[PDB]
Amino acid sequence: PQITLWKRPLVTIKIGGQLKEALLDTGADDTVLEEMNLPGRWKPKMIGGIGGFIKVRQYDQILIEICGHKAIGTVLVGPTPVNVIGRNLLTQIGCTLNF
Amino acid sequence: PQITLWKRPLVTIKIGGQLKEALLDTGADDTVLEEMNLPGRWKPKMIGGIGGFIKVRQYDQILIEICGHKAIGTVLVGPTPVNVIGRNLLTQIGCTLNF
Ligand SMILES: CCC(CC)CN(C[C@@H](O)[C@H](Cc1ccccc1)NC(=O)O[C@H]1CO[C@H]2OCC[C@H]21)S(=O)(=O)c1ccc(N)cc1
Repeated sequence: PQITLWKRPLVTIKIGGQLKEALLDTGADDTVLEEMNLPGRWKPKMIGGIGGFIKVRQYDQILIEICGHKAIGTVLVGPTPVNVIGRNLLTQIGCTLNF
Repeated sequence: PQITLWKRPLVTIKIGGQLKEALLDTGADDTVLEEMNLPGRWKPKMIGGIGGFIKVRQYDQILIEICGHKAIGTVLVGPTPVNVIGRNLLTQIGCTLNF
C-alpha cells in the first residue's frame, strides 16, 4: 500500500504470537519494541536518540509479520516509549520512501 | 525519487543559505537539526525522544529545500544526535511510504 504522513504511520504487527501496533520508522536503524517477555537468548545493547540512550535486549532471527508481509531479523526489546519498525525489517517488506 | 532503506535515507538540504545532510525520519513528528545559527525569531521548547527530553529553539515558517523540494515550516534546533527531517516537512514534499 501507500501510507501518507499526515499522521503517525502506525500499523499492526504480529510477533511471538502477539499483535501490537508499531511505527514504520525510516529513522530507526533497528526495530525496537515495548517490553515483552520473549523466549530465548539475547545480548545487551544500548541505543541512542533524542534525549540519550536506553538499554534494550537484542533478539536475533525473530519472525515478524507487518501488514501480512513476513520478515525475520533483529528485534530490540526495552522500555521504549513507542514501538518502531526499523530499516532492518522495512527493507524486507519492500518499503521505500517516495516523493 | 524512490529511496530504498538498506542504508540510512540521508539527503542534502538547504536551510539559511547553507547545505547540510539530514535523515528522512518517518518516526519523527517534527524536524530537529543540530546546533546552528538561523536568522529569525525563535522560541524555546521541549521535545522528547527515545531517551527523554531535550531543549530546542523553535523557528517557524523557515524556508528549507530537501533534495530539491521546497518546504516552509517549523524547524527545531538543538542537541539531536543527527539532523532529522520529520513528518511536518515530509508531508510538504509529498513523501509517502510504499510497500
Ligand atoms: C538517530 C535518529 C533517530 C533520533 C533522531 C532515531 N530514532 C528514531 C526516530 O524516528 C524517533 C522515533 C521515536 C518516536 C516517538 C517517541 C520516541 C522515539 N523519532 C524522534 O525522536 O522524533 C522526535 C522528533 O519529532 C518528534 O516525534 C517523535 C518524537 C520527537 S530512535 O527512536 O531514537 C531509535 C534509535 C536506534 C534504533 N535501533 C531504533 C529507534
